Order: sequence, then structure tokens, then C-alpha cells
Amino acid sequence: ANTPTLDSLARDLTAIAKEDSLDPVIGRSKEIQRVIEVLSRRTKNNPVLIGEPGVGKTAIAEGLAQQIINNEVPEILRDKRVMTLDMGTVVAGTKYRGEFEDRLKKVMDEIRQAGNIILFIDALHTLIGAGGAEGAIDASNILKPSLARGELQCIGATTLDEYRKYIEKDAALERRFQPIQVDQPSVDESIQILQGLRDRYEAHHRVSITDDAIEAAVKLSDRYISDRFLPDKAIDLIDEAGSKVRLRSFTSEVTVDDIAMVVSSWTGVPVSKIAQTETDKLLNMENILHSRVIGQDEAVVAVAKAVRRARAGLKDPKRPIGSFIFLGPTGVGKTELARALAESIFGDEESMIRIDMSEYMEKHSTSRLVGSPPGYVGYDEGGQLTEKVRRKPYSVVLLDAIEKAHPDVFNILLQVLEDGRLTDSKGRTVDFRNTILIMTSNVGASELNHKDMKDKVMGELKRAFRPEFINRIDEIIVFHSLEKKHLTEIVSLMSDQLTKRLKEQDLSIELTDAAKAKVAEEGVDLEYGARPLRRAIQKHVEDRLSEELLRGNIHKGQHIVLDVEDGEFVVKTT
Amino acid sequence: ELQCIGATTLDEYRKYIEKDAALERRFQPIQVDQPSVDESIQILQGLRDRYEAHHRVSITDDAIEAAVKLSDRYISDRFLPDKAIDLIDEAGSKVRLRSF
Ligand SMILES: Nc1ncnc2c1ncn2[C@@H]1O[C@H](COP(=O)(O)OP(=O)(O)O)[C@@H](O)[C@H]1O
Ligand SMILES: Nc1ncnc2c1ncn2[C@@H]1O[C@H](COP(=O)(O)OP(=O)(O)O)[C@@H](O)[C@H]1O
Repeated sequence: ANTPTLDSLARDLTAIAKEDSLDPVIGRSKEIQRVIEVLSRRTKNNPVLIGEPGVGKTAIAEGLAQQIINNEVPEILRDKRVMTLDMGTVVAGTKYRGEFEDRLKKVMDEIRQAGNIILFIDALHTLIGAGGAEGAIDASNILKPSLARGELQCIGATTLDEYRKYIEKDAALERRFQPIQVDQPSVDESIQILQGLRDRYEAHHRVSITDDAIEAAVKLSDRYISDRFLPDKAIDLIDEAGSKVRLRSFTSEVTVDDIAMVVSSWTGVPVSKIAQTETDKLLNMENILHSRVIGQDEAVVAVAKAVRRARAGLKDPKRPIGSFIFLGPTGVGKTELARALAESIFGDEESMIRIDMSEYMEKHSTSRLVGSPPGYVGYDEGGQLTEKVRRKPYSVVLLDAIEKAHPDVFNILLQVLEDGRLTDSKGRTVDFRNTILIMTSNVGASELNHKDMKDKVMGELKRAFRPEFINRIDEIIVFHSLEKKHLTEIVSLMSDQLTKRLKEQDLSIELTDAAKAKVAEEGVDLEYGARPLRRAIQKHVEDRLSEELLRGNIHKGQHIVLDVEDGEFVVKTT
Repeated sequence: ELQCIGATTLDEYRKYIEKDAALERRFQPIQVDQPSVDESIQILQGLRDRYEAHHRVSITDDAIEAAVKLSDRYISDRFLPDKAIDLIDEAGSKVRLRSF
């Protein structure tokens, strides 16, 4: 009473479990016991493991195979062979009338002449598709009569959304299968997982693994990788480190630096950001800021103090890290401070989720923010801000021109400031926990000694919008008077950037501070913001490159100095 | 113990991972992309020997850089270094037939 075909096309977990070739199974005791409890029934023994990819469903199947041989089952499963199978391997051919149904009939005929096979199907949400879609002899329409009478015994393994989508075929498929929810393990659970089988990858790679190594593996896989679960991520980082260390040994100990190195190579943040700033990024974040940001030093030290206060603090993790509103004119540095801190908080930022609330002018415009109802226009994706954060829920949100919101949105804002994690989507609850909500404010420029401006702007907020609203917001970062010498300073910074760019193109330009001063005076007016300066320096540099390359007056490789010696830009190339 | 290597495209790799059930766990992606328009020059300069031997001609390196610079620009149908290698071989046969 043996099974030729089923053994030919389905791996026998029991057989390779005899040989101790199977890796250990750690934890999951409650889940495996529940699996056995379901398998012990008489009519529908089939459990369907519902979780997320990479959580350890197949690990639970392996553990069950283990406990079978290791005399752990309650003698109703004693000597029963677990066989993993995949329908994809079964089908293998569709251009012919009945080949597939023939394979599956053979398989059923072997399950008959046996009692010890419990066929573990991975991703049985694909058990309904084969052959005709929903009106012909698919796989399910021939499994169901056997499944309902205990003829066949099974262990399915789906994903939650696949269960929800492909148990709309309820009638048979649901009642034939009992769900067993398996959830992804926590940090500590996963650390113990790893400590279970460190002596497997150690023996495979002949490399030594430390405990802080796997701690960093788990912490890193959580912080810097998403769209992948545990213990998958962890064991994968560990094994990648094992292989890479083995190679480096040729042309014997994995440590946290290697874990950082593999995570960096995966996601793209540099290694210096991951490892060394792990608890000192807040220690030098003010240095990072005052490097990237020039001016408004009082504002930047206020922000630094607030973020390190919330950072090395006991604040409720649930609600968002920082709620700051910048009062000031435009062009004073609102975005630069944001990008700088984000680059210092979430290293290598590219993360400021900017939203212009002046675009969400009116009442119904808030549906553009959250999304349309189901039976209405533009509902499928929608959710500008909601989908934006749902994508990467680890960043810094900047909301431009908070004033221009109709009062309809301030409600959503205060809900967010009420512990975040707002459910403002088509059934999606987005979480704003590690984020930082920042709001570009109104003019507020007229009020801008220190205490005077302060009381003024507080009253302007009283008159402007709710006191309760700012009672929600943490800090009021005031963007003081426009730049006077910081003008020339930011000219210098941009020109340093542009000189680097011009140098890597095999040139060298050095503009003296007199020309910098002239560009400063021209570019930005006293009333106007400091933004056109970008354009001003662009036009001057494009003119000089245009003329000098067109005229040919200059030769490549000769340093280029600009001055205002004649009252105009004079270029002395030599 | 069937450890193997796979060579497909991107979209066909998507067609593959749509079998993630039993095949995502085992396989692994390795993105392999065009050599630089600069790198291709050293590629050819390294392998220009074999063809010039085959056709009993010789290939100047300016001809190689020019072939690369016309391949990346004026053909665009295929990819590096296939473009340039094909051009090298078509020239190394045309000139041969021109001689004999
Ligand atoms: N408790 C555990 N015991 C053994 N392996 C585990 C455990 N938890 C996670 N894993 C590892 O996670 C990886 C993927 O788990 P698996 O169940 O195959 O994902 P999926 O649920 O998509 O099949 C496996 O390589 C497995 O070794
Ligand atoms: N404190 C500052 N330090 C460095 N650069 C600044 C500072 N304030 C403004 N800038 C410059 O202003 C420009 C940013 O303009 P932008 O942020 O779009 O203005 P706004 O925030 O009003 O929209 C950047 O080029 C930046 O160099």
C-alpha cells in the first residue's frame, strides 16, 4: 500500500524528518497543539494555517512532522506521513483535455490505499483555479466530496487576504477547512527563534555568530526593512552575513558590522548611518542641522531640544513623535530644516511627505485627502496623504499652508494629534507613530523683543484658529527676520555645491564674496522670500558657461574667478 | 541538491514569482544590467582579439569606441554589449569579403 506518484511529486516531510535533516522548530507550541487538535477530529480534520508570507506556517508543518516521529502525537496520528504538495507542480500541463484530472485521480487513489498521508498544500487559494475557472472540473470540485467525508486529510496554508478573497466560495470550501491563525512572532520571540538554530548556520558556514549579532539582525530587519516578516527577515540576514563572511575569509566570526553591511546593501542607507548613530544620532543631530541649516539658530536649537526631549524621554510611544508648527515668512528655511532633521532622524531622508493644504481649499476637498466613499468618484486609489503614509509609515510629514484648510480638515488633524493611527481611509487604519507631523503656517510675519513677538503670535493663533488646536500641537518654532548675512552665507553654500558639480566636470570656478554679495542683493528682495536666489545663481552661471564656452575666451582646466571689480561680473581666467 | 542558476528577463521573473508558493522560498534575484558605454570599450578591447583572429583582420580601438558610440545611440533595439559586438563582427566580415 505505497504511493508511487505522490512520492514522486511531493516531498515527504516524515522521511527527511527521520534522518534529522529538518531544521528545528522553536516556539509555536500552542499553534502546533491546536493543529493536532484539529487533525484529531473525525469529519473535517483539515486545518488551514492563516498568516503572512514568511511567518512560519511551513515551519508549523515541519514541527508537526517532527512531533510525529518523536512520539509526541496522541496515538491517533501515530505513524502518519505528512507530504507537502503544490498544485503548480501537479498541473504541469493544460493544453490537453484530461491530463491534470488524471494526475489528481491517481493521487486520490493513492490516498485511498493509505491512511497515513496528510497532504499539506501550500497556498490553497490556488486550489480553486485549475482547469475551468468556476464552472468546470477544477481541483476543488473533485477534492470537496472527499474532503467532507474525511476521505482526504489536508493541511492548507494560505495568506489572510487570500483566505478572505477565496472563501467567498464559502459553501464547501469554508466548512471543509478550519482556520488556524498564525501571527508573525514578536522581536523577542524571533530572537529566541534564531538562538534555536544558530548552531545550524554556524555548522554550515563554519563561522561563529554572536548574540548581539542576532539582536542587531532582528532590530535591523524591523527598523529598516518592510514588506517582509519574521523569522524570514532575521534568518535571511544571518545567512547572508554567514555567506559574506565565508567569502571574505577566502579572498571566522560574523558581528554586528556585517549585519549592518547587508542591511545597508539591501535597502540603500549607508553603513555609517545604521550602526554608529543607533543611539547617538540625537547626539549630533544639532551638528547635522546647523550644518545643513544656516540661520534661525534659535529655532533650530528649540527644535533640537524638543526632539531630543521626546527622544530620550518617556513619552507615550503611541502618539506621534513631534508636532511642530513653524511660524514665519516663506523661504526662511521651512523645508530645509525639515529635510535636515529627517536626514538626521531617519538618516538619508528622502522622506518629507509634503502636502500643500492650499490645494485642499474647501470643504469637500478633504475627501481628496482621505479618499472618496465606495460608491463615488475616484475611489480606487485616492487617499493622497493616507496612501502616501500607508506606503512608508516611517518619515516626516510636512503639511504646507495649514491655514488654508477649511475647518473640515482641522478635525482630521486633531484626530491625528489624538494618538495618531487614524482610520481615515477606505477601511485602512494608518499609523502615525514614528512620524513627525510638521505644519507650514500662515504669514505670521508682521509680529516678527523675543517675548513681544511671542505674545503677539500667540494672540494671532488665538484669533486665527482654535486654542484647542494648538493645545494639541507641541511646539511653535518661529522663523525670525529674513536673512541679512545669512543671505551671503546660503549663497556661499549653494555655490559650494555648484563648484563641486563644476569640478567633477573637469573645471574649477571660484567666485569672490563681492560677486556673492551682488547676487544676494539682486536675487531676493527684502519683501520677497529667499527662493529666487536659486534661479539667480543659475542664470549667472548659465550665462558665464554659455558665453565662455561659446566665445571660447576661457580654456577648460583654468580656474575661473568672478568679481564685481567693474561693478559687474568680471571673469579672470588664467 | 538541484542547485542551479537561472537566466530570464524582468517581466518573466515576475511571471515566475507569481509561483511564490513553492518557488519564492528557494530562488534569489540578481539584477544584471548594461555595462557602461565606457565599460563596454574595455569589454571589447579585451575580446576584440578573438574575432580579429577568426576573420584574419585587426581592429583599431578608435573603431571600437566608435562602434560603441553608434550602438548606444543609433540602433537602440538591442542592448550592450550585444550591439557593439555584433557591429564588430559585421565589420570584420565585410572588410574580409572586401579583400577576398
Ligand atoms: N519557529 C521556527 N522554526 C523553524 N523555522 C522558522 C521558525 N520561524 C521562522 N522560521 C523560518 O522562516 C522561514 C519561512 O517560514 P515559512 O513558513 O516557510 O514561510 P511561509 O509561511 O511563507 O511558508 C523558514 O525558513 C523557517 O526556517
Ligand atoms: N536656514 C537656512 N539654511 C540653509 N538654507 C536655507 C535656510 N533658509 C532657507 N534656505 C534656502 O532656501 C531654499 C528653500 O526654499 P523653500 O524651502 O522652498 O522655501 P519655503 O519653505 O518658504 O517654501 C533652499 O535652497 C535653502 O538653501
